[PDB]
Amino acid sequence: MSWGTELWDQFDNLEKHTQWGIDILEKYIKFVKERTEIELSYAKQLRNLSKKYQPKEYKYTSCKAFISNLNEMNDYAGQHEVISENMASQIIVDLARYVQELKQERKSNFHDGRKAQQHIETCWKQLESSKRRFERDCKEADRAQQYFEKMDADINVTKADVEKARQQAQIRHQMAEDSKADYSSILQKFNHEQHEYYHTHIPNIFQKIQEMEERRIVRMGESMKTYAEVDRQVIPIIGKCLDGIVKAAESIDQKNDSQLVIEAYKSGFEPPGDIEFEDYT
Amino acid sequence: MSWGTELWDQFDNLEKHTQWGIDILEKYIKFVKERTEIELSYAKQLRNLSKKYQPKEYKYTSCKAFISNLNEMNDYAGQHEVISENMASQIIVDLARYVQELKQERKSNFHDGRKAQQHIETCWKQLESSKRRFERDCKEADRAQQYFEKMDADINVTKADVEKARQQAQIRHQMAEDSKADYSSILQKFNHEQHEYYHTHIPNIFQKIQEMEERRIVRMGESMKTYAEVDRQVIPIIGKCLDGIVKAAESIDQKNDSQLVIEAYKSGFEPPGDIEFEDYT
Repeated sequence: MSWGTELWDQFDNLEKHTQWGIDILEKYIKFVKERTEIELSYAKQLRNLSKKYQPKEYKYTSCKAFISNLNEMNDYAGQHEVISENMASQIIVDLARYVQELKQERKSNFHDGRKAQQHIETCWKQLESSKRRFERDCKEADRAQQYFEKMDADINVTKADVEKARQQAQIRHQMAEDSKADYSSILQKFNHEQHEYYHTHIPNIFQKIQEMEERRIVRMGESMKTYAEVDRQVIPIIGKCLDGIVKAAESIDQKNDSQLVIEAYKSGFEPPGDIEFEDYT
Repeated sequence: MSWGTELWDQFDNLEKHTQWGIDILEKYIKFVKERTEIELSYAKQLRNLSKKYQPKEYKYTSCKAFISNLNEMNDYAGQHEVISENMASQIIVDLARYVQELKQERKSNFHDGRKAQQHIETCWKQLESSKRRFERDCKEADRAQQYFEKMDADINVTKADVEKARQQAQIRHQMAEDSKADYSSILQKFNHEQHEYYHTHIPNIFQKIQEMEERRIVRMGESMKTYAEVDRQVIPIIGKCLDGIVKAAESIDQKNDSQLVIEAYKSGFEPPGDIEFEDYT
């Protein structure tokens, strides 16, 4: 089972199918394109968020933990964004490049197809024209023969008149014969050229088209798996961010914070004791 | 080291510090609030993307894999969104609720503080007024005494005049004595009330404030770790989505796809053979 054999007469449909093929890959490329844009956007948003709440006090573990949340988020955003501007974006580039050569490769392959038809159709025109010639030359010969037969049967015509008629019949006859050989020769060429068409040129060309399409299919799949491996790299960095966060929260210390508050305001003064009795007597 | 002892005279600063405390928690709540909004947004975007490229042909593995990419993305988006509208959103609710009681608990605790000062300051006014009385009554007695001493030394004054002066001196004297006892009694109450203030009321109240603040600190931390555990749940679902995708890509089959194309267009027709020779002779 090959398109060059089983689909020998499916030029127009294969042309349509292959275009369709390019269309969905084109559409697939848009999909990942928009997805990447959404990720890049998401990242800018997290980064901007972390900046928005950063300080425009710091001694307290409560705040330090907050600054770590922010910093950790900032790094995650940046880490995430880098993966997108570098790897995600590269896959798209290669895919766009690929689609460009596919289109050419496609235009090319069908051209060879279009050309091999143009050629075979030209040998036919030749063969048809050669056959019409043989045809008419034969109608000419038959006609001339009948005339001679007529003259030859006519008792009231001369041998001179008969002769001219015999000469005319035989010349027409020879021409028919020359025309038969030309047609016979051309029918032979056509039959060879036709066989070459169906059992060589169409097969060769349609196989290139088939191989072409199967690669197109495989490429799309490979790009899908590749892109997923890229997407699968956020897990290691997401994990790292969240771990960083947990640790920040776990370093909070309400007790030391209260100790800082004492060192921040302790005045060194002692509460007043009992008041003295002033005896004015 | 306790604020009720080391910071006995740090009312205004503790009031400021504790407000600050509520302010950063308020700010922390906004942070997670905005973050959640960004996640919910991200999810809607992925979901909308998957819908945008879904079919408005299906037999080919190339397309099936595409539909799986889309479906897998749709599910991830939904799975992700649910975690956000349910868990992420709940943490915020509890935190908002918490901040509301904190504010009350704070207003309350300082009221007890404000009230214990108002009271001690009232016992002082009393003690001061009682002391001024004793003071003036003594200036009265001294004055009366001197007059009597004068009269008593005056050779040209009568015993009647002297007597009235002795009576006046002794009555003033007794009053001074009554005033001394009232002042003495009140100075005692004040000294007790004052001691109660510095070594009971301020301590009790400031400890509640301290305990209050340390809980505020711990709560913020717990909410941070909790929120991270929620964020850490995307990894299991991200992993599942990407795995689903990889499998889709791996199920592509360019060979069967070419077989389908043959079953789609095979016409059952066979290429033409050699053309017959038409001998018109």
